[PDB]
Amino acid sequence: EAEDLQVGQVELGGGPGAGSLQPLALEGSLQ
Repeated sequence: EAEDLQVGQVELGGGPGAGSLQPLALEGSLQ
């Protein structure tokens, strides 16, 4: 699968349909 390819907490590389909200992403480059 490709969902193990990003899982939205390692690379994701998105925004809305990524790993949830930026602040709510516990990531985003540290906002």
